[PDB]
Amino acid sequence: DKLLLANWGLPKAVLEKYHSFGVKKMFEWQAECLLLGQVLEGKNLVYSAPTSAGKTLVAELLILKRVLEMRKKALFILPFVSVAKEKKYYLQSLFQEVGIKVDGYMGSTSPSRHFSSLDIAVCTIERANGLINRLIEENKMDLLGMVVVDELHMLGDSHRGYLLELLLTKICYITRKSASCQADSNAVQIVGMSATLPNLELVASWLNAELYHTDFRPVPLLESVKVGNSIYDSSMKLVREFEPMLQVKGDEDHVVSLCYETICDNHSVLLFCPSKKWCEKLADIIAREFYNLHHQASECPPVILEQKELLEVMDQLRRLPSGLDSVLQKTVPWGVAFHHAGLTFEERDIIEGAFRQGLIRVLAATSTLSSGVNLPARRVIIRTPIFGGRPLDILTYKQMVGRAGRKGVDTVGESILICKNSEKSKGIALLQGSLKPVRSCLQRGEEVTGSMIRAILEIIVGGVASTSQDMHTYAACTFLAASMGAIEACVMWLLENEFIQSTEEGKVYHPTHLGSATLSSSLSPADTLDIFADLQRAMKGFVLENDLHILYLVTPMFEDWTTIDWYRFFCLWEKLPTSMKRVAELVGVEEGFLARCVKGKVVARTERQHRQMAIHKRFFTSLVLLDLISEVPLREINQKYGCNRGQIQSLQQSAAVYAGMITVFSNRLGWHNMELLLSQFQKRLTFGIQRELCDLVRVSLLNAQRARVLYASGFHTVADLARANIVEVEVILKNAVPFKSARKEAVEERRNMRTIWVTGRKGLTEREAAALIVEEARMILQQDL
Ligand SMILES: Nc1ncnc2c1ncn2[C@@H]1O[C@H](COP(=O)(O)OP(=O)(O)NP(=O)(O)O)[C@@H](O)[C@H]1O
Ligand SMILES: [K+]
Ligand SMILES: [Mg+2]
Repeated sequence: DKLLLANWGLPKAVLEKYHSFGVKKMFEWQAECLLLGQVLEGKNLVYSAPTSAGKTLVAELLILKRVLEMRKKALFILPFVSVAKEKKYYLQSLFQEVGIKVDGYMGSTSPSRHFSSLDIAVCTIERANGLINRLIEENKMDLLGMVVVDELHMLGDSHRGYLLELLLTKICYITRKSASCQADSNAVQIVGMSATLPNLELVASWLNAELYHTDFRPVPLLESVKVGNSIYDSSMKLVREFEPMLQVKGDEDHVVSLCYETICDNHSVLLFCPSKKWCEKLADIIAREFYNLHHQASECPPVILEQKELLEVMDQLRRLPSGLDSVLQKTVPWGVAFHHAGLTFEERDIIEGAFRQGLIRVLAATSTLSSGVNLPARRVIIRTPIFGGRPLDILTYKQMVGRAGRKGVDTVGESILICKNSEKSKGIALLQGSLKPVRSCLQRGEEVTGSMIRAILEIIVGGVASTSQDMHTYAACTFLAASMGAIEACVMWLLENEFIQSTEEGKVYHPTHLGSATLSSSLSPADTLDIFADLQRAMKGFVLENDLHILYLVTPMFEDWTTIDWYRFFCLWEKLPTSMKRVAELVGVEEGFLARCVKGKVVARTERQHRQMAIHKRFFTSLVLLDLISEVPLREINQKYGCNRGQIQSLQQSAAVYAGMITVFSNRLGWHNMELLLSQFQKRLTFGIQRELCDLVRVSLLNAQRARVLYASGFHTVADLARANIVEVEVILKNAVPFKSARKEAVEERRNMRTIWVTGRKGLTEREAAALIVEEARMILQQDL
């Protein structure tokens, strides 16, 4: 009818891309969300819908609208780097045919093309907030046409979610300062979306946006809870008396039986488990039982139509900086796998693709995946309502059970929450539970608050708020004031700590050098005080014989990245060379405190002055980072310190970004000598390499491992690599592969095996990759001239 996608004036290049797989007609709620109101005119919109209902199409049609009609640039903001990268490639594939340049601002990644020569920028929260501030410093704010926010419910409380408010308030503040222009239409449109929030109307009013809400969902979700053999619904009514056709020993809350039942019916199952260790243990059991039950009585997958793709998955894992996991090597041949934060992001990209293609039918995951990328399944099983020793959060629950039901595939989506008689009441609480109202995170015996101090600093230093009148005008645009002193307290704080200047033109506020430095560094004003002192302390007495002391200055300690074994730490302390003990003493690492940690598990940290704990945690971390840029194997670092490869990769990408911040901060203060030393560690922390490999790693396909083996074989630079014979590069790459046996038959059937993974990847052969490396090296060599 009228909701036919071809009747919406869709460009042919995009219309076919939509018709490429499904997407011929729209939903009832999608048509009402666009037409009703002035949404297509330029009015802001805040809409909510259940997961897997088609929230993406609404935004896509609006973005494609403004970009092509108004010829302005769009901003897409996503919570995590993984979902941001996924969204980039998904939007690129649709719009590359219409000459629409789409790049991304994610974590440490930087766009090759300037923002001025783009159309759609995909960002995380941190990078988006920074880009906005960049446009303010350059006054090129007129470029921005609209901002799209995914998961608008992260506005309440998160590690970086509060920045979403400061970002939006900043947009609402600038457009209000332009409302006093008295002219004589569209400006900057804000499209926000989330899950069903109780105070969603409050959010739409704050942004002066039209509201929309629906409960529509193409596949019905059957939320249930299992106690023993019986399965009940949300009203405690029995919906199924489960009886295992076959039975095995073990814990067995019919967990294997439920999964086996699902696979036999040609479906797939997601199994959520509390700890990282349970996922691997359970994935091993299920795969083992799947072998016994099928034949009625760590190898290769059976010869089927999917044998090649199963082998490619196992081979791609092997040729990764992580190698092929021992448990995965056993389970994956039988469509079983696990998924947690312990794996590297590259391993998880493989498994999700495997599960999405049907190669993996059973996936035992953690709560990390529930908030990650889009990955649906027929049945979702939650092993227990007790996660991490604490009862499961309501938001986590709705994110898990929301992945039950594949649109266009399954008739229903089933959700089972396994409980006992004791925790029976807590399970029902989750099924009937609903999301809590979104807090402002700028709430006030705390007249001053971090989020506010940062918010006030950004508008003054940026030069969009000078007087005292501008400050309270900004206070009106906040989400905190939307629900209907503290502002004045934050301004004085910025004055007391040399962040801002006051010139009595009565009462006008200007940025200091320390102010302008903090803004350019994307640093929090609360953290900047200790960082500024730490740097001044380091410049009074600095160790240069090793790279440890420099690394300490760029070692992040705002969050715990692992659980440190203190006994292990003290063992490394004694074996620690004298040159590195000097750095420890010079920082604050006292041997006495290390002894009181191993002897007694007293965390203390109740006193604020107990940043003494953070110091030892920070020095422990710098040691890990030291070995990391010394090209020490991940397995050695794992055994030496007691942390998995997942925690390490999350740390280095965090330290790579942080290292860049401290470098900028030092540059804006005129500290050249300090800047000079730090400016080489951002690149080394990223790839985990030494100075020699810095030139090789410019090539996209070359990481730490591939760069070293090519260096040790005669290829030291890109220039040397452009002259390279392709088949020689291929051979050197083949030598870098990790095998359990001391490897490094003739199989000429593996000449087409795609065993090398990339980002936004087609499977690459070891030959094709080598030719790409030499081809890219030549293109770079020419751009170097
Ligand atoms: N208008 C539509 N027409 C046909 N199929 C659609 C439409 N919208 C979504 N889909 C299907 O849903 C799939 C993707 O899931 P989607 O509906 O986009 O979930 P979402 O709500 O946008 N994301 P999220 O809830 O955050 O996980 C698409 O690939 C389609 O198969
Ligand atoms: K690279
Ligand atoms: Mg969405």
